[PDB]
Amino acid sequence: MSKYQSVNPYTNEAFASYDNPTSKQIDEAINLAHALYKKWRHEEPASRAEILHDIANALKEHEDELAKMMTLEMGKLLSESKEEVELCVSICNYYADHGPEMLKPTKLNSDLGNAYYLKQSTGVIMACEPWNFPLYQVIRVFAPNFIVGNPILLKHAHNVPGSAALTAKIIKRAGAPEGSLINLYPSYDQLADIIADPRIQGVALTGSERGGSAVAEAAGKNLKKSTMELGGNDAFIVLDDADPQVLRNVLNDARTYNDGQVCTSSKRIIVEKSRYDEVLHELKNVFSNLKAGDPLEADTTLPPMNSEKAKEKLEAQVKEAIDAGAKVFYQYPEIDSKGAFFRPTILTDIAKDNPVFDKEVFGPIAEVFVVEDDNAAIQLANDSSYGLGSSVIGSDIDRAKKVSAQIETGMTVINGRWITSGELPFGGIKKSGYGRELSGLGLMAFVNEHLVIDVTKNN
Amino acid sequence: MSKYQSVNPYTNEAFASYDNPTSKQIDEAINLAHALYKKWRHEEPASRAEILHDIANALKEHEDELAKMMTLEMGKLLSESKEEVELCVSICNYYADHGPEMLKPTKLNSDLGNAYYLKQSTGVIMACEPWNFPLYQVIRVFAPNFIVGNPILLKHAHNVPGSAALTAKIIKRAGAPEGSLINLYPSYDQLADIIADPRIQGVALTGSERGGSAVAEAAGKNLKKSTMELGGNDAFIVLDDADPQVLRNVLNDARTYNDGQVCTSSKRIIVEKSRYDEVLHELKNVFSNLKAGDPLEADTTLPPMNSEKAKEKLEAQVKEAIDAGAKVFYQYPEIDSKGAFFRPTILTDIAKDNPVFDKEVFGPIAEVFVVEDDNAAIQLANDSSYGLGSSVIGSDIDRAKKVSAQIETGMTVINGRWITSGELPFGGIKKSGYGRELSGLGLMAFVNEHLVIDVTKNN
Repeated sequence: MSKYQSVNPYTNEAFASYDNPTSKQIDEAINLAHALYKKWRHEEPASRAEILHDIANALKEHEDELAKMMTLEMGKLLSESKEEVELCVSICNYYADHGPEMLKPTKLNSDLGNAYYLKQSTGVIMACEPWNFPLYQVIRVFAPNFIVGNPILLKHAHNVPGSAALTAKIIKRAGAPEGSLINLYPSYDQLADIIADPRIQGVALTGSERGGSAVAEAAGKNLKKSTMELGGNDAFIVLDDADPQVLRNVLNDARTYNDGQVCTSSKRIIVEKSRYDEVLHELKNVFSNLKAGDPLEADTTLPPMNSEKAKEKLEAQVKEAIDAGAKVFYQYPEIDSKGAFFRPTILTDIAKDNPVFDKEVFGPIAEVFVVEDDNAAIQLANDSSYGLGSSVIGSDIDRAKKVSAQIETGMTVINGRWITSGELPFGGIKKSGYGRELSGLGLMAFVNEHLVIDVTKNN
Repeated sequence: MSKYQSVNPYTNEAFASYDNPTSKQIDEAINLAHALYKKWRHEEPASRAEILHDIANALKEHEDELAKMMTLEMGKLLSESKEEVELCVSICNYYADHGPEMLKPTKLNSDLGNAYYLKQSTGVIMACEPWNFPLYQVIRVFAPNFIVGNPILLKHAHNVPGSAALTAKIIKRAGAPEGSLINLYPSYDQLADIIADPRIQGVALTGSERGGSAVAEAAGKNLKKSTMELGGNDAFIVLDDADPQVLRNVLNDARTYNDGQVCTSSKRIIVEKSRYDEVLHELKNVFSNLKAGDPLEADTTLPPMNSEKAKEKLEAQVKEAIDAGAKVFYQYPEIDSKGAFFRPTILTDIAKDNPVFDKEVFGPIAEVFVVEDDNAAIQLANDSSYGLGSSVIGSDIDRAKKVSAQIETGMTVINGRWITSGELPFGGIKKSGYGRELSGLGLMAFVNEHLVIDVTKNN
């Protein structure tokens, strides 16, 4: 029945299962959230800023508990889980400190009358999030919308129900009124019904193309505004003038952070010929020195994939890639464990007709391509159905900026791998989705820009 | 087969029919538009500003021809058709003069590195427009996107194929490269297929809830960003301190402009008790003095509805409303004509349980409600599934601004009826849709805010 279950990927053992709610429980949740939305309409955003700061403090206070729950449910290295909490504390403080200020009415220049638009709330938002960054994905949507005054109903990934519940509890106890963030374990059908309720006025999703399509289709059918933060197959472009040290530092985790289970992981490493062998050698150095083990242990640098099912899907993708012509430049040694460990692998010679060429590969799989010049790098970078993030490594900044501009993608980091922060917009184009989260753009995602114009003079 | 046909609502006679394109013609159009999108990526927005100004001039040059075609296809008073052309000339000049400037890169304040985001094009946009403002609906989307560099494929309403073709021709001949705006007569199935093509990266629609749902559902399924400009059932709030003269001037066309076939028509006139009888009297004065006739003739002030089918649907809505309890305070005399004329009517006593209470009525039908005070006005105004525009008539501006803020809608005009201009955002909430057209917001609808951050310092 319910697919919501906590299964430790390191021991491959389940430790908790959760049921789908009843129709009554769902209605009660929507009722509470909608009631809160109405109440918030009469309370300034600044009035919630203090509470958001307290939430930031509560997250810090529960950092080790939150990190452990994450690591237990989806295998992330504890160190990375803690970094995620720190990032979330920062995001909460960011919106607590800058949100209300960015919601002040905006004056419009018009000779038609005295005009301006207010930035108002819209209603309850149905947030659907993935298992890869269980806290950050939630906070990315919660923080700004809490300030705006949009209550959130959360449907988290089926495999992080414990982290989802814990997050919601901490936030409520920190001071967020009941209804601010309600965690629910709905079936796909229940989710569809919730989206069809008139009290729901926004749909935000981060996840897979498959899940995205279904949810976005439902939002559309019901004419609800939506934001889609999907996967990516980011081009990591290494120019011939890349600084050897910068390149080395970045390759340390450009593809292996969170075991490569990152939408902005540097999946397609595009190297200009003179640096091809150099990049391959460095990747092999990085990969070969990883250490598999309990993600809760400090010496572990290679965690298991989030689930045995995820490991198996990856094995299938890689096999299909190899059977189509991809070559194995390197593969980590066999790992003796009942855990969902996948061996870091470096693939080369992936042709345009290879099934994996335009497919997002979630896992520790470096995909290296060799190109002749800048134009070829850009052409290959854009020969993609995706467009989330990207990177350009080169010492000549002017050159790097010029190349960056030509990449059809939502974000580009010069001399660094993926990055995220409260002040920076996050989002993509094409199959990677639409809309932006974080920064002022994400803050306005579900805001009603209410135009008010006094035209008394002309009537 | 094809539903695309020109039928004069005044004579109720068809004068032209158009076929759906072949698969080959559709592919050729998408190919041309996509090719143009790629070429434009290397040409600054300013390079298209001159052409947009020339387009503005061409529209002015063809004003009488364009106005006549509109009036012949959907019955609008020629004077209103000309006003629409003037509005479009203004919008084109607006984006030609302010578009490129609003597309300059935006610097972001971050200690993480030197950050900024570019405002880039995204691709071909599938624009679906309605018959009520045949030129304005097209220009509203074309102007800003032309500057941005997003080619447009247009699917106009089945009943304005001649106006659609003429508009596209004038724009091309004015200087817009082939592919900038291609008019097509696709069937619903062909439309769905176009939306599923990877070269299409945005879907913009203005029209009905029915059409919107289907198109928005398809956009979602295909994960394409979309904007929905749907109907409204705007609250026209008359406060007890409304200036008698302002009120009179505004009621002259608050409900009868374009025969009430306006999404922002003042459909729900909510009057505080002390001014109830006054408003009813004025509406009767306005309605009774209208003159039915050929919309091409200067003395005609009451045009026919856009189609016989539209007239019949309205008769059915009104009958249902009356059979449920709505009362006829006034009804224009019978009109002897084979044309699609509907008699202006004033309805009162529409209860919450009346089928028409929360239904958009396109036509010359004033719906008057009486309320006790400001709170009751706001409560009734928000007791709606819609939220496009609104109006608040009152001499005390501070009071009017306070009431305006409490209305759950996208725009509110103080002491005036609906308004639109290049610098003003147009859009709603709830069933009225999402996203905004015109102003800087509409300009960014299908823009890729491409974040670029140089983090060399930290690596």
